[PDB]
Amino acid sequence: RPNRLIVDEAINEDNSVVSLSQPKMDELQLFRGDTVLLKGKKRREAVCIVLSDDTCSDEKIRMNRVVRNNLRVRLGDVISIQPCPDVKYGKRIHVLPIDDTVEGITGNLFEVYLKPYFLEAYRPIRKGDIFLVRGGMRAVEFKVVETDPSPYCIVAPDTVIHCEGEPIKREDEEESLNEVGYDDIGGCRKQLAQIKEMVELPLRHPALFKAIGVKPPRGILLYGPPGTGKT
Amino acid sequence: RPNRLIVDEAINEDNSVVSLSQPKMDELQLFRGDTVLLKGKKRREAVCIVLSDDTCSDEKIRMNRVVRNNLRVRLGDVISIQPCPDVKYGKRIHVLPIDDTVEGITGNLFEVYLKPYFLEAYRPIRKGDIFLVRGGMRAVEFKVVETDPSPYCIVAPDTVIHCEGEPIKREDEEESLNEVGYDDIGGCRKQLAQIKEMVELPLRHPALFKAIGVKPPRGILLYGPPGTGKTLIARAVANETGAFFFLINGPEIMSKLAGESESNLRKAFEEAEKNAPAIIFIDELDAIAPKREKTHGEVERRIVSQLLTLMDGLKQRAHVIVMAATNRPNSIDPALRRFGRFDREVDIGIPDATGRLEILQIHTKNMKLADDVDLEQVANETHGHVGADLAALCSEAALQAIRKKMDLITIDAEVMNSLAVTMDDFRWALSQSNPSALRETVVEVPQVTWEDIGGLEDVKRELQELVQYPVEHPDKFLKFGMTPSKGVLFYGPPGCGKTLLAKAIANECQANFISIKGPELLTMWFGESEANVREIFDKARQAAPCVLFFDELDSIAKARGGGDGGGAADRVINQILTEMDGMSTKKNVFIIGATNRPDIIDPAILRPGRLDQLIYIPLPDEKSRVAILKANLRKSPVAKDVDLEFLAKMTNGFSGADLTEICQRACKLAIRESIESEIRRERERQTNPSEDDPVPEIRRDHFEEAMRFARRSVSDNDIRKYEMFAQTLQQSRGFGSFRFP
Repeated sequence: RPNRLIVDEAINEDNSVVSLSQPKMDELQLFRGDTVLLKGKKRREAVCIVLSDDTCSDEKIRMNRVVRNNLRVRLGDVISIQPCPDVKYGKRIHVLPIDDTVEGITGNLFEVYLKPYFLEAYRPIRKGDIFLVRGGMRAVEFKVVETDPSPYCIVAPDTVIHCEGEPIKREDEEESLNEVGYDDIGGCRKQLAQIKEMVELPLRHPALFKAIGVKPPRGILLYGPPGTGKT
Repeated sequence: RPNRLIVDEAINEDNSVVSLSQPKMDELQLFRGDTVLLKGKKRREAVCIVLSDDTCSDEKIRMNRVVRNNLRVRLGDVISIQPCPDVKYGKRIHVLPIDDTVEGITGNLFEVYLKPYFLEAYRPIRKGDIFLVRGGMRAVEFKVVETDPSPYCIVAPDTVIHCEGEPIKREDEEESLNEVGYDDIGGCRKQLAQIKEMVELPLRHPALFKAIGVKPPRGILLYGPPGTGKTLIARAVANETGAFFFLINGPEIMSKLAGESESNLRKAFEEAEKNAPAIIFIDELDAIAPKREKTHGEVERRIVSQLLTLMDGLKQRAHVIVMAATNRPNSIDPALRRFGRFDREVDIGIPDATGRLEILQIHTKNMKLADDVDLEQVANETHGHVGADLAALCSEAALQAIRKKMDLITIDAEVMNSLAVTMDDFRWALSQSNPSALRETVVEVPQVTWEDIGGLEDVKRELQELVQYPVEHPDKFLKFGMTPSKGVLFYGPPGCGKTLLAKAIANECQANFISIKGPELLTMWFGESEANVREIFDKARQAAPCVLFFDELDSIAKARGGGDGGGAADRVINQILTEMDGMSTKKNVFIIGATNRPDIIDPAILRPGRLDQLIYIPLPDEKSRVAILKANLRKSPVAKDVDLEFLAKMTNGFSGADLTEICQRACKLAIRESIESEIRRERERQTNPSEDDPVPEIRRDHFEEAMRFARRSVSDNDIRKYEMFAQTLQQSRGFGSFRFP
């Protein structure tokens, strides 16, 4: 099924843009825009803007950690990619910051964070999604609790944003974006790739490794001067 | 009784083939491929196919582990063999897999496992037989529930197999095929044979040993670098002899509280006593009983003393053999190497190319491999691998193949059987593999042969008389009053094949070859670690018959000035002399020294009882040069139009190193031309997107160009010096006119 694409790390840092390989969007009938509704592994649907890049493999879809989290998928998982041209310019979207990422923050969060975000770019939004905004040398994750053309919309320049205190407690299923990820690591791309090749198959497919008769790696020894982020 | 035959290890891995010796094959009118019935130890009959081989001994029958298991017999047991021409081509066969061998696999086993089996080959089948099928890199054993012409049947290609799933839980008295055996061990054929001859008789015939009353081997120390499967060797020996196997892990014992370690050791020895005959394997003995200086604590010394006490009390214990593993003999307390303790010693060491090939076959046995794979090449390239390194390499190749296959896809056995590892995967693993024994001393029979040098017939004769005759005809040396010469000294221009000659003589005698290069002697000299010389000889003695080669004995003399004002004596060469004097001629350890500066060699080494013979290895002659060129180009594709004889004739005065340089330069030119032409072709395709190898072989032009860089590293002055040395040695031989009256 062409709609099935394997998740992979993203190059572009936009938390609403997914990238595909050149022989794919045409095959899937998509363009540099063409908001697409990807399907998650927990009945989670995320609408994001499509893009392209040469380095991306034919069967790989590059997505950032935010989309991965709100889709409840991890690297190497397979997601359904299907065009979503039936997108409406929602007028009022009610969002809410998560309490865990706003402690000690005061001021108009919308102006501080949601204003530079959701502006100068027709970002797609899906109800119940979590989107991260980096500003003021902080990172705040906002949960979209309601959109007027439910469950998905596009934030137009005239679109209205709603929020009134009452920070929402993160649910158990959601994983904090501050949790470490491959995007939080730099300077060891080669070594990180080596470790990934070592451990992904044993960890991502434990039942296969138990049923199969190959020897998994047991002890990996990362060395180097302290402060290189081995932990 | 002719029917009685002694079970023996099999060379062909087929569950329905048993090999017989030619005389006994004809004695019992056993025809090739004829069905034969074997009677087990406990009324366990099995039908197999007779094969013929020369290596098989008359009174022994070569049989694999599957047949042995369904016969309930072990190596060295006696079974009755009878021809069974009265075979029936049974149609309906009911078989069922054992659960523990299919724990994880899914899909129709028959379509993926039993379909290749029983196909294109008539496999005799008997009810109750458990037979192993190796596929999908997972070996699965099936138990024959029943057959139509019970109990004996043949699975003809038109037969029918009925399977109802429901894997059978294995019952008692049936040892699992995954249990280690001699077929699961590779790279230690000599050491495994030594351990077998050590322990089989005490273990297989405990009463015959206690009643008879001789000293059994109570302590065996298998030392060698980690990863050589020493625990595997011990477990296989225990399983094949039927002896109870108790494993003591050094770290596990030392991980317990004080008192708990002593209790655990005592309980292990008591359990071994209870289940005698038994083997107690102490893995990582150095963990328990390191050198007395490395055991600071008092509890550690108490544990070592407790182990010594248990080893000494073994005498009261009956038919209990204790095996221990260590990296080196010096890693453990010397008190453990006394008599009544780990006095027997075996050196597993690094596997050789043949050993590495055996290991690769063992590990790549269930693996489905592509046709392009040649494990011989991998074994050749896997220098410095110990066997755990080879297992890791095979696993890495399998994992890379799994990645390359499943990237586009509780497992499909059909997929795994379809999955195949290619030489590309193995070469990638080789690149990504880090051998654990790269700097371990190499002790192996060299693959060099006299043809690689193809010259110096007199030198061949001298080397034969000095190495081959002592080991091949000890009776002749005893008959006359001659003691074999301890060693010889090669001297001559650099790169003239002294190492080649030493390796060739070692190969001819099938003796181990140890090379001690000049950098090693200089490392001992600079570090003042001349004591290591002992180890070297200890290695050679452990590998006798062995050729101990010192590539540059004059390296230290050169390092001090061809001088520094002192005498020719130095610490390292002094230790070499000391070890040579303390070398028993009964051991067939032959010392060969090589030098380009015979003048500066310490005279003490050129004495009777030492490297007394001096052999001049001159620059290769025309025939030797042709042989050297052929040997260098053996691995290279060379166009037939090149006349290596003409090249040898025109390259007079060249050392073997010079000819190797010419050949390598020709290969360089050929490779450069190949790469340039490939770049040209791909560029032409890019510009003209609208094939054959331009240079499949090294042509004449390549050699002609390489000869323009040809060098003569040995000047006529150096040849003059060496010839003057030889003439000085030969002119003193002025008593040839002597004749009796």
